[PDB]
Amino acid sequence: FSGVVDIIVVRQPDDSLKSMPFHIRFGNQNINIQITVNDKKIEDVFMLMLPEGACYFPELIQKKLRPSSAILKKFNLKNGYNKIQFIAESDLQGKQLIEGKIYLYNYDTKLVISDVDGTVTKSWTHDDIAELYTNIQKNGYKMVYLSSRPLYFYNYTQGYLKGIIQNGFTMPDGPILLSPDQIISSLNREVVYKKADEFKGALLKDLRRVFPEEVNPIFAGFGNRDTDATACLYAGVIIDNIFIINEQSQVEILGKQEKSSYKKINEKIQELFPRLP
Ligand SMILES: [Mg+2]
Repeated sequence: FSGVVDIIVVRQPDDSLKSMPFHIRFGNQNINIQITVNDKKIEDVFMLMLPEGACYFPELIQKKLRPSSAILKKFNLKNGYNKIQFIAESDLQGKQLIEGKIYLYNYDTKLVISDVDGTVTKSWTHDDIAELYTNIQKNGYKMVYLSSRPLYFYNYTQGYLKGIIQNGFTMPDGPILLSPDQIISSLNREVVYKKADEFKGALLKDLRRVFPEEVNPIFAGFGNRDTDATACLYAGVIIDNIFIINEQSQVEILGKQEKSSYKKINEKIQELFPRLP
């Protein structure tokens, strides 16, 4: 794998910045990486590389997947999509450059979660999903996709999402997350295990904990197995706002205990997903 897993950054109420782990990979003390954010070079900030390609911010030394507020403020990020590039510099190999996405959310931002395998793809796309997510994002929510696929296919799944077209409605753009069992290096290897096998929940509670706990960021989730429902309950999502789709393609509104469909849900869009202030 050679790329960036999408980076999410949240501005806290006191205008500080907190972030999820950075997952940068190239595929060794000589090499030092530099960062370009929105075509601007970020001064005085660099990352280092471990033997297995895992990259980190060396912080005085602790090797950190999550940079501090001071590092992230230098990024000069803007709300929404931001383009960030990582340039591997070495005497032996010159410049090797990779590109990725970094997202800046406000602390009062509300997120909606989607699984891809079985939820966006038939157990091959479900027929009304793009209109549903477009209408959800239009009301002021943010779509956040979630994947448990191997790291090798990370760029394919994200590219697959953009090419999806359904009656002129395209999926709204948002970061794609990975269960930590897919992202394993010696830096994060020991923590991924205190998290047992509940990887999907651990990632969502981790994403929830990037926000202040005086607020509930994760509004609702979309899934296709019991694990998707379990994860959203654990992450601060009510059973009312949890929808799992079966192989026969019926969206089960879990809290209301009725079967529905993406087109039906889209019909009652405002009552299920109210327009935010
Ligand atoms: Mg699934």
